[PDB]
Amino acid sequence: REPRRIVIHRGSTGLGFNIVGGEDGEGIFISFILAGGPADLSGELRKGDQILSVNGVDLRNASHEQAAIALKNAGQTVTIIAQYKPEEY
Repeated sequence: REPRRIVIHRGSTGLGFNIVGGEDGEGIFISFILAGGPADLSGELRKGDQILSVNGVDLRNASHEQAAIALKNAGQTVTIIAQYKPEEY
C-alpha cells in the first residue's frame, strides 16, 4: 500500500478523472477515471486512490474545492502522489 508518484499531462478535456471527499476526515479520492484520458493511460491511477498531493501541495486535509483548484493550477505536467486506499474510499 505504498504511495506512488504518477506524472500525467493535461489534455483538452483535462486530466481525465474526478474526485470526491475532502470533508469529515475523508481525504480526496479518485472517483471516476475517464477512458482514454491521461489518468487512464498512466496505468497508475485507479478509482479509490487517495490523492495525497499534486505538484507537492499536500491535499491530505484539503477541501474538495481546494483539491479541484490544485488540479487546475497544476499546469500541463501534473505530478500526483496517490495511495490506493480502497477500504476508505
